[PDB]
Amino acid sequence: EVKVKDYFGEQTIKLPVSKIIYLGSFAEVPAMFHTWDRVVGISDYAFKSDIVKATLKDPERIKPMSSDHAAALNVELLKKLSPDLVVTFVGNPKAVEHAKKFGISFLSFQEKTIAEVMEDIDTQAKALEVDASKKLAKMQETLDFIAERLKGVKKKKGVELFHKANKISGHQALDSDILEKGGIDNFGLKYVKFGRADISVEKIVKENPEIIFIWWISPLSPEDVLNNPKFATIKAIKNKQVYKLPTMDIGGPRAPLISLFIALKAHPEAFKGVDINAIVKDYYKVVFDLNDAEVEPFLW
Ligand code: NI
Ligand code: NI
Ligand code: NI
Repeated sequence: EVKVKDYFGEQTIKLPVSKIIYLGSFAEVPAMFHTWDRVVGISDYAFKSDIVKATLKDPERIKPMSSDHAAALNVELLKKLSPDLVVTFVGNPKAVEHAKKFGISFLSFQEKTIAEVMEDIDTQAKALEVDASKKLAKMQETLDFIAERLKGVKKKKGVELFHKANKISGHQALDSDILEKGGIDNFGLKYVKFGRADISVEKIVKENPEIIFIWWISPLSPEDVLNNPKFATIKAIKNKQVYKLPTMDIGGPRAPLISLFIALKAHPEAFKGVDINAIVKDYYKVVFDLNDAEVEPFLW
């Protein structure tokens, strides 16, 4: 066994771990540690991640799960896959402790900043018995580098859109930490006190964002936003600063590249003497151990 801490407190994990289910988050953790073989179920959203796509050789061996936080597609299917470990994103605290009552261990997470993402990867690295230290150091190195390029640069007024064109992120939202590290002053902070929530369109027009990002799982395309008549007076629409976020799970090892991506779109002048592709290339090589042929489709 190992003792690790999560959302609920100290959990003891009996080693070694054989069968894991990933729910709601952390879908790229098995790519970074090469543990696809121990994974027996995962939220269906994961199949769309391009790093999952490139490192998971036999996708249909793995059962697709809900993806909805939480409650839907739960208890009996769990017992059917017989996992010794369930890694899950705490949507509902009571929906999760009720489940933990059934004989198998849960590592439960509710990460809200990229530093919390890194801590929670390290948690899971202890249970999977891998050394994450070099991979985490690369993550942090990437954040140091962004922060350095944006030192003294004025933050751009912006926002992200989610399931619909008036759903945005505010306080206690991983998406909001990622935008912040990409040099965005997210007006969502001013209207949403937890997570992601709607606001009236009138407010979006009043805040008049200079740039707008779109959650990689949203059904919206940039075109859907640019041609919305309700948005015609917004700087970001006039100037075509509407960007869809890459196919990268926010809760996991590529969260620093999402900030880099946002920093690049928002503050191009801060990165003009910078070899972006060298940085992206070394990130994928260190974090996921891809060789040169494998990295190319991940280059920007
Ligand atoms: Ni989610
Ligand atoms: Ni196939
Ligand atoms: Ni730590």
